[PDB]
Amino acid sequence: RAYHRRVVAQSKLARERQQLRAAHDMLQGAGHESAALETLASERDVSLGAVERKLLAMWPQMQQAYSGDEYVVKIRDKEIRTGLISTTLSGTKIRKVVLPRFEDEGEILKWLMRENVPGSFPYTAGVFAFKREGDPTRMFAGEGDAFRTNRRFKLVSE
Amino acid sequence: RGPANKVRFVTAASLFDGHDASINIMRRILQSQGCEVIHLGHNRSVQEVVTAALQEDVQGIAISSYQGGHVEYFKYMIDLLREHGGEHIQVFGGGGGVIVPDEIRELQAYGVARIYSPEDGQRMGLAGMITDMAQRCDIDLTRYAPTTLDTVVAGDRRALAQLITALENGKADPELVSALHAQAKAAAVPVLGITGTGGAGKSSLTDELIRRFRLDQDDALSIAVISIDPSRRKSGGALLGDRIRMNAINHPNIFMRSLATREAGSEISQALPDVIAACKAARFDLVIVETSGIGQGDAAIVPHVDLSLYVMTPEFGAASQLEKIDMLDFADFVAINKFDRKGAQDAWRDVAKQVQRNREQWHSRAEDMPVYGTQASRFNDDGVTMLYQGLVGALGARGMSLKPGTLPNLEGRISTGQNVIVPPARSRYLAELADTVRAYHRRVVAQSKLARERQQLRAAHDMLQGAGHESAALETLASERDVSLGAVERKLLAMWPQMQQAYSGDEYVVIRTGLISTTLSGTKIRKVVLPRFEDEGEILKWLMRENVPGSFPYTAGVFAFKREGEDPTRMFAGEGDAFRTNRRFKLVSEGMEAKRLSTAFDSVTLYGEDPHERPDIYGKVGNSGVSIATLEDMKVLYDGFDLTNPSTSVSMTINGPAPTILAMFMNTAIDQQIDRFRADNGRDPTADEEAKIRAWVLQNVRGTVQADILKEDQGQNTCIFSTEFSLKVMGDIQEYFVHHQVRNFYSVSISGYHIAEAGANPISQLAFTLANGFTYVEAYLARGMHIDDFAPNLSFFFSNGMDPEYSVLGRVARRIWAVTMRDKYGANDRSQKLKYHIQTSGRSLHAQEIDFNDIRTTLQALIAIYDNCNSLHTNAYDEAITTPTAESVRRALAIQLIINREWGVAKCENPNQGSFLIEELTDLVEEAVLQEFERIAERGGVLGAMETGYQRGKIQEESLYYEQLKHDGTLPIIGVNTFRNPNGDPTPQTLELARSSEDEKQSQLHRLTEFHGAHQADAEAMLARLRQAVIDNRNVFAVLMDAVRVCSLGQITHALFEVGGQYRRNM
Amino acid sequence: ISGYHIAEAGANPISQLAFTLANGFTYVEAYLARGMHIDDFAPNLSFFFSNGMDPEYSVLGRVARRIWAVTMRDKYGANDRSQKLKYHIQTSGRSLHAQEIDFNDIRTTLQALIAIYDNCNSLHTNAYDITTPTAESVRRALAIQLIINREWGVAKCENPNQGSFLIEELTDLVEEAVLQEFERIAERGGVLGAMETGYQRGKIQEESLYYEQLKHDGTLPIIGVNTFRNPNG
Ligand code: B12
Ligand SMILES: Nc1nc2c(ncn2[C@@H]2O[C@H](COP(=O)(O)OP(=O)(O)O)[C@@H](O)[C@H]2O)c(=O)[nH]1
Ligand SMILES: C[C@H]1O[C@@H](n2cnc3c(N)ncnc32)[C@H](O)[C@@H]1O
Ligand SMILES: [Mg+2]
Ligand SMILES: [Mg+2]
Repeated sequence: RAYHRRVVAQSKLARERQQLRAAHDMLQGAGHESAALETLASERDVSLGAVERKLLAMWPQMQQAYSGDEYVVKIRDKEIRTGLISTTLSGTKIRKVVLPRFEDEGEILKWLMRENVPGSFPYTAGVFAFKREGDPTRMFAGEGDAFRTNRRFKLVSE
Repeated sequence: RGPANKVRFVTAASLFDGHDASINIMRRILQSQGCEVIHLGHNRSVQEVVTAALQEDVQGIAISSYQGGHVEYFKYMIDLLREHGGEHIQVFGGGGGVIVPDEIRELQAYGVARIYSPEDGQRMGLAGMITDMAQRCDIDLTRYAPTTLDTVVAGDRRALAQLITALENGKADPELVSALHAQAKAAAVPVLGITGTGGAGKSSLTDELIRRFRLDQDDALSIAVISIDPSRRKSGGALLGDRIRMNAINHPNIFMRSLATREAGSEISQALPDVIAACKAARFDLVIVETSGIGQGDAAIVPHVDLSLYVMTPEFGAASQLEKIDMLDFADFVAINKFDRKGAQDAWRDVAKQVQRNREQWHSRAEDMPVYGTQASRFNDDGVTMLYQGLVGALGARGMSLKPGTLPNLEGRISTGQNVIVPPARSRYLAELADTVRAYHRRVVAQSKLARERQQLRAAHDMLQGAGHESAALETLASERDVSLGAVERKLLAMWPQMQQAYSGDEYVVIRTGLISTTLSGTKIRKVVLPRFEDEGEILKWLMRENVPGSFPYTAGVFAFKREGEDPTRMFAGEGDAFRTNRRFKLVSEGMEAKRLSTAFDSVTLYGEDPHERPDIYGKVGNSGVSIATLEDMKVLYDGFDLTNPSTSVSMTINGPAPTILAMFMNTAIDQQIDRFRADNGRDPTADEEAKIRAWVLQNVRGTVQADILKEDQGQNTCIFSTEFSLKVMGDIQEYFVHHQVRNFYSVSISGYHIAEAGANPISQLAFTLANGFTYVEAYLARGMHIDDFAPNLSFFFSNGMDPEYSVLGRVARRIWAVTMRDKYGANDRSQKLKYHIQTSGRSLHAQEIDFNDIRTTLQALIAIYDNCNSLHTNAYDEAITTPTAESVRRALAIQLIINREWGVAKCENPNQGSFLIEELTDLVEEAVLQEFERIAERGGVLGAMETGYQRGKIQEESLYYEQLKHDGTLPIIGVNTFRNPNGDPTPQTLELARSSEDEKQSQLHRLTEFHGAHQADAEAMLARLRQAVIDNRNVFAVLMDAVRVCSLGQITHALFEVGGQYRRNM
Repeated sequence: ISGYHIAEAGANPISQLAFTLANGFTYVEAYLARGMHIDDFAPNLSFFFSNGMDPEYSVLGRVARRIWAVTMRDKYGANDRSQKLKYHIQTSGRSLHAQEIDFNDIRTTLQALIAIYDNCNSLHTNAYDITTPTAESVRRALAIQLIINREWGVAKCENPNQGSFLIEELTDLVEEAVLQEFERIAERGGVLGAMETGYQRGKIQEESLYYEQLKHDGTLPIIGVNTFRNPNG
């Protein structure tokens, strides 16, 4: 419950911060220069947590990742590429992971904190980035004495 | 490197069968492997196919039979072949799961070469079957050819057909050839040549001209037709597609042979003078020759014929082009066909003046030149008759005895067909619709940006005042955007908080509706879940693109909440006679307060024919649907069902004879209330009382009739009359509906299910269907009906498959309709609401591992209900093999019951909304559809595309692409191309089948002859009135409302044939 | 940590999820009190749930994943590998009925679907059968997964649940419902303290009776059982 209370609060901050800097750019576009707005904005940069501030910061970089036809991520000294696209008989590109199209940074942060993409805290949509290809369907066997159960094991797992 | 000999095939679909999807992909492989294929299209009787194969002298016959009655059909064919010198011709067949293993062994034992099961297709592959089929027919037919002319001259038409195969292959003896030409010279018979540009209408005009010859001379003329089509030297074989257009050649005095050019360039067979001479010697009264699509500077037909006819369309570009056309210099007659096209009038004046110049007849009038404006697509066109009158006079002088005609010896050169379905002014209507939608979305973006900025400003304004430093400069920019926002958009955001309070409580006050369903855990599941956005930009964007169910643009559904008792379930039904089906109705609608019936008719009724004793027909009676032939049958069908009851709706799936069937239904509904009155008062109603009853029934009667003819040409192939005539009568029905305020019945179910099952992917299905629907709209607008008068009578029908796009198919169709109907056509709320029926994909189910089909049918049923459909049909597990059994229909009916009652997520009515995947897919599909609108629009609209066969072309392409993959493996199908059974048997034991009883067939025959005897006096009189209704161009349906009381289905259909014409197949 | 038997015994999805997470957290507290480090036993803990027809089952997995991840991070300060709750889902066998055994494949399909949608780690599918697990019966069960994973279109997307207004609202509701049940167990002396009183056993028994009641009552429709029965038997 404490975690959720924070999501609400940090979202309100992230929202207000955007709304201020948005109005600041719109005032300068008309001629009026009021830096009083910027003072309230910078005031909320500190109010936002360290973790939350970096979440919104990596959001545009996050979008570019899940946009292409592949997903490049370098582990160790090499790399691990994963396909993002499966194409239908109609020729439609079905992305493996579909990202939101919010403009409100309040909604972005709220979504990133409550339901991030699969493979990211709090792992609501899954603990792994992408599903395994291929299967851990175990081979179950157990009847009679140890001899009979063994043979079944050896037979099935041949 | 094709076959050893010249291998020829005749391909077709069985009598009253529309299933061409199978046979079409076979004639494609046949053609590619190097076989000449004489394709006859769908709906062909044994008498037709055999006559064709015998005149073409082919080695093989390929038939698809999916309607059942295939055992009787093929037996008849085998018998008829042996009787008339075609025993050496091999017959191949296929019907998927319909033809069970036992029937295959029986038919193959009878004489059939090979019938392929779905399991055969899996083992052998698509190419494997055709390779096997071709290698069998790889035989030299020249051995059966006559060595002397004795047989041919005597009148033997089979010997003639074989002598041609000898002459064409150059295996005829030189002394025989010269002897043939010698007698051909003394024969002195006229040879009419018909040439012209590709697709101008050479075949269609030829057929019509022949019909004129038959009507004028009482079929006293023996006509020989030699049609030539270009052969692609790459493959080896060709697609001889001229015979498919010929409807008037079915008669003993008519003979037709299809020749391939067998050269990449020349538009004539290298043996054409030999073939012509062969026909001359066979004592034919006239020989007609059609060339292939020739260039402008081609005229190779001239030296081989006695008279030449150049066929063209009004589209030839500049008038200066006519000086380049070599054929205008030699042609004795010029036919400007397709005179219904734009610019036909001016086209005639250019060609007339050009022919006048070429002949140097300055002392003659340009209007007197032998240039004719014809419209072969139009039944009994006066233009074509004018051309015929000219040809007769010319053939008369050239030594051809003929009786004084019985036709209207009219005057003029130009057709007077002034009918138009869609005015050329509105030609790009589909393109305009695409713009309308895209324009709407552009506004959503703009208004959202404004609504967002407006909020951001006033938000910052309140935050500045909270700190002290105030700047009213912000408010000036805010108020600036209050005006920028539209009136409609401003009120949308204004009502948002009030909207939230409505869907928040336990009830919805308007009338009260419950919002909450509580789970076993005690969780409140709201019927409609609203978004929790803070950004007013997102709120407006959502309110404009996907409002709650029951609000524009009705993306999430046209109604606020789903029906309380009346579930969307509506099960397709029909088997045996009207009595048996009436039991199946009671079975499906058992335990349901709301009676939602769905009727399927047998192939004989679907083609407007009465049941008859001939094995062609008899075997199909009562199979694959209920056999309905008279009004008395229709009455029995719905006995016990109050049709005028508010909670009872009947959906009858019928296309070609739809107006006739509809009249039967209406009469049934009316007669029910007359009977109900007669019981509640113990007396017949007075003439005034009956008038009130009859009028009331028409207003309140609730149901649906499919009748979509635009999809018949494209998809289902149930169009029997001419395409234009069907659309004419379809409008008559809607006009009748408006006059009598029939506001509860859907005059047409604009469908795509059939287009989809033919092979079309979800995008194609949705696009084509919406396009067809919009075509009807444009058609009725040009016809002078208020948009709010017929738009609420339009029902839709779609198919749900496994493809991702099917998940959002319905919601896309709802938005495209709502937006266009509002912005473009300016219709009211009731019109903007697209209501549709969804049926699970039948082609997605298989004959192998039939238990798996329930899994697929479940998933398809789920996304249908999620996406808030209005009506749902569920397919049985034995879908591939038979019509649903009693046990089979319950498993199908349970799928809906389980999802609707047991399934948890389903307790919410908008579960799709919000989903990132759904919203993205919705946007993608929508735009994909719009782009397809534009493709059709640049082909002249839906009608213009159908003229080219664009839809049929694309559907068949997609069907092949799918099928190539299903056998391939690239597209996994569990239990079919992967995860096969270790046993290897698809339904190993004997499954129960839904066929019709012998007694049931004899019942229908006896009921019919009894009905006929009852109205024997008024029968001929009524039919005469019906034809006069078409001639005098009155309302056809209005007469049908009386006709179905004294006439049978077949009687009416054949009567209309004499005055409405027959459908011309389109490959 | 399993909860298959708890649900199969009659517990509704909220009770099942709550009790199971509670049991899991009990093991954590138990291991910690032996002076052990959290990152040494947490990543290995596996979970085992049941999927039925109830609405809550649709978001059962995602709720279990968040409650674990948040608590393991904030409360116990464990690492990334520990915050990841992996679980196996097996379709509800209780919902499978003797009458009209062909209908069970329909229910098992729907249950298998929401399991895969909600990105489970392991799935077992129940047969349509009563009798012994025939090799034919196990193929129909095994085909359900194959069809959804290979043929089904929506399944080509790995997060189709995300964004859905219904899913997000249900996720929030279930989560809080579980938290409240934590508090009920906590004021009974924890999981062990409750077991001493037979609280869990008591509540499972009550819910089982309530279900079995509405079923007989005709209030909870079961196709082929209390409604749409076999016309012959
Ligand atoms: C697609 C389809 C349609 C489409 C047709 C589209 C078209 N333009 O062809 C539509 C939706 C229009 C349709 C309508 C109807 N249909 Co339908 N349709 C089907 C369906 C789903 C598949 C048939 C198909 O096209 N298969 C694709 C082919 C390529 O594959 P296959 O059949 O497995 O064939 C393989 C081999 O056998 C081989 N083979 C097959 N034919 C041939 C031919 C040759 C020459 C060769 C060499 C090989 C060969 O090739 C394939 C290799 O893999 C079937 C059910 C099913 N799944 O079998 C019902 C089905 C055939 N239809 C049926 C019915 C009843 C109808 C209707 C009459 C319903 C009604 N009362 O209105 C209508 C009217 C049809 C008409 N107008 O005449 C019933 C038949 C009942 C019976 N005979 O006992 C079926 C079985 C469905 C059912 N269970 O009720 N239909
Ligand atoms: N609009 C229009 N179409 C026609 C007319 N006559 C024939 N057609 C169509 O044109 C197409 C080709 O006809 P076809 O006879 O095969 O021409 P051919 O290939 O040159 O012999 C078909 O779709 C016909 O229905 C006509 O008078 N008007
Ligand atoms: C064309 C589609 O129509 C359906 N269909 C055809 N005939 C019947 C019938 N008598 N009963 C039920 N469904 C039928 C099948 O689902 C098929 O795939
Ligand atoms: Mg032609
Ligand atoms: Mg031609």
